[PDB]
Amino acid sequence: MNIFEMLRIDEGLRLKIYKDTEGYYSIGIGHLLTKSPSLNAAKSELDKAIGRNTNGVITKDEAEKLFNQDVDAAVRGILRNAKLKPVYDSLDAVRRAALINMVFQMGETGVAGFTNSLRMLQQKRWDEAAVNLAKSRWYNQTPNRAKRVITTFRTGTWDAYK
Ligand SMILES: [Cl-]
Ligand SMILES: [Cl-]
Repeated sequence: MNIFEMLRIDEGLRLKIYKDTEGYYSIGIGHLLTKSPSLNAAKSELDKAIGRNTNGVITKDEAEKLFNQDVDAAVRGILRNAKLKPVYDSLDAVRRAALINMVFQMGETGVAGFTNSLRMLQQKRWDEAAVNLAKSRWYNQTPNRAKRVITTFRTGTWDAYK
C-alpha cells in the first residue's frame, strides 16, 4: 500500500464531471474543479486544467495526471507549512501518508487548524490524537473515510485499507 493506492480507494475514479461529497464540481480522483454552482464554470476550469476542450469528459490518463499533480502539491504544501512540516517530519512513513490524505481532502489550511490533534500526533500520543480527531466536522460528514485515516494514525499500519 502507498499514498496513491490509499487515496485511490478513498476518492474513487470518475471520468465525467461529478458533484463531490460537499456538492462541488470535481473530476477524476478527487480533483476539485470549482466551488461555484455553475457547470459551465466547471467545464471552464476543466478545460483549463487539461489544456483541451474536454466537454466535461477526460481519459484515465488525464485523470491520473491530475492525480499525480495533486499528490505532489499536497506533499509540498505540507513541507512548506510551518505548522505541518514539523508534524510530518516527526512521523513514520505510514502515518505520513495519513497526513497527506487529510491535506489532499481538506487542504493545508483546513488541516493546520487541527492544532490540538497535531500536537498529540507530534507527541506520539496515538490513542489521544485519535479521539481528538473524531471530534470534528470532518469525521461527522465523512465518517467511514475519517475512520480509515484515524485508524491509520492510531496504529501505524495499513490495516484499515486491507
Ligand atoms: Cl491544476
Ligand atoms: Cl465516508
